[PDB]
Order: sequence, then structure tokens, then C-alpha cells
Amino acid sequence: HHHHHLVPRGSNPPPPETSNPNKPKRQTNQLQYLLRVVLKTLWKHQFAWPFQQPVDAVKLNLPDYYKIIKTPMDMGTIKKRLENNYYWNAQECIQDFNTMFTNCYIYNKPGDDIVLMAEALEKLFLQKINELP
Ligand SMILES: COc1ccc(Br)cc1S(=O)(=O)Nc1cc2c(C)noc2cc1OCC(=O)NCCN1CCOCC1
Repeated sequence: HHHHHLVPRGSNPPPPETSNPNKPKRQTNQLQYLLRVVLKTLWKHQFAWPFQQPVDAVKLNLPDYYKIIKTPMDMGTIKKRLENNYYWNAQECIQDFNTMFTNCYIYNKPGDDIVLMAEALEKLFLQKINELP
């Protein structure tokens, strides 16, 4: 038989939502600090780049990624959520950062470069969080 299963192909899942008109939202001093201080400092860090967009499993040749990671999150998504006033409180935003870091630790192993990057960003995150208003 001449069907060699070369199609259909893989793909990335749809990215996490950054808008949801029926979701409850507020502006708070804690959320303004999360955008102004926490996000924007991590975003400029030299270790930010792997976390600035959803994991592109096709481009990065990580065909197992979305087999393993079922609640993806990234800083591009968090940044859009903060700019769009998506959140109701600081906790919702902090949980997204926690998810992002945890996903990296789940997928990879201690001492991997990507894990070193996440650990460093997480340390900076936890420092900035300790001065939340
Ligand atoms: C080799 O890829 C990387 C190595 C160090 C770093 Br810092 C970043 C990358 S990457 O190109 O951004 N890929 C990559 C991204 C993420 C994110 C985001 N979270 O977890 C990740 C893991 C990543 O790469 C893991 C890795 O082992 N990639 C090579 C997989 N190879 C498998 C067989 O050979 C061809 C490709």
C-alpha cells in the first residue's frame, strides 16, 4: 500500500487566550506593578527569549512538548494579558508565571541550559514579587 503516513502533519496547539470578554477583570495596584516592574524587567533579561512566545514545537523540533505539557504558558501571553487588562487580581497573573516556570522544569532536567535560564528568571521574579505593593 502506497499510503506512507507522511500527512497529515503535526502542528502547534492554539495559543492561550489573551482576550475573553466575559471574564471578570480589574485594574489593581498589584497588577500595574506586575506589568511595569515585574514583566518589563524579566522581558529585557538576556535569558527571556525562550519565554517570550509560546513554545513553537515545530520550529524548535520538540515534537514531544505538547504530549507532556498540557497547560502551556509563556511571557508573551502574560504580557498581552497584562496589556489587555485580562486579569482580576495579581494571583491570576502570578499563577501564569508559576505555570511557565513549572512547565520548563517538567519538560527538561536539572542543569539543562533552559532550566538554568528559568531558575535565574524565577529568582528575579521572586525578588520583584517580595516588593509587591
Ligand atoms: C537545543 O535547544 C535549546 C537549548 C538551550 C536553550 Br536556552 C534553548 C533551546 S531552544 O532552541 O529554545 N529549544 C527549547 C525551548 C524550550 C522551552 C521554551 N522550554 O523547554 C525548552 C527546551 C528546548 O530545547 C530542548 C532540546 O533538547 N532541544 C533539542 C532537541 N533535539 C532533539 C534531537 O535533535 C534535534 C533537536
